[PDB]
Amino acid sequence: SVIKPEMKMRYYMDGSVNGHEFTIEGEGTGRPYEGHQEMTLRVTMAKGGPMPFAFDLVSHVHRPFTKYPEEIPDYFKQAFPEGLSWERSLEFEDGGSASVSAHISLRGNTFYHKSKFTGVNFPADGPIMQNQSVDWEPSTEKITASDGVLKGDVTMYLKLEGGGNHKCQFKTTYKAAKKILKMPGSHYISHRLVRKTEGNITELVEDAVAHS
Repeated sequence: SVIKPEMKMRYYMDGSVNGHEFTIEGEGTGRPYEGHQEMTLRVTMAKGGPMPFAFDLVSHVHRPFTKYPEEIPDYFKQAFPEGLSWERSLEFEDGGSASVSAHISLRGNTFYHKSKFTGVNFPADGPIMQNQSVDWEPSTEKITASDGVLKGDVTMYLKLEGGGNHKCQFKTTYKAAKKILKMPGSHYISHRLVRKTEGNITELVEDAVAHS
């Protein structure tokens, strides 16, 4: 098996939100069978200076890192060595929205994760553009299968500075590069994604566990 108990990650993203272009590059380490990742990510604005949005907007942008019980087929680890891609729509409760897609490849014990992100129609005084969210709440995503691909649906909430919630619906399609021999049936993935940010540098930790 090509998925080892310790693995490494390299990340690159081309993105833009409300017209502001940026890149993100970073790296981490993780334990795929424990469903744990931790990484450091660095944002660079094309015009320079501090990023003019909350990092939660892109933090959710690596399913091999999910603890799967033996009794649920693990599509994401089965997708390797050949590769795994995914696509996601975000719809925020204030009319902001975004589309992102990523391709994940593997060389040696290192995953290379390459993404393109476009975010539009965020209110200038809303919590994403004003950097007022601080994390996502933990969530449970429902995973369903059809025709060799998976779909995930999860109602997410930003935690706001000083206490509110702000809703975002995620709809994701997950696509193995090569046809998967053992497809799972419908199930859930429990996530806890937590960030600690200093300006344009963010440390992120995710813990994810599948269950039926």
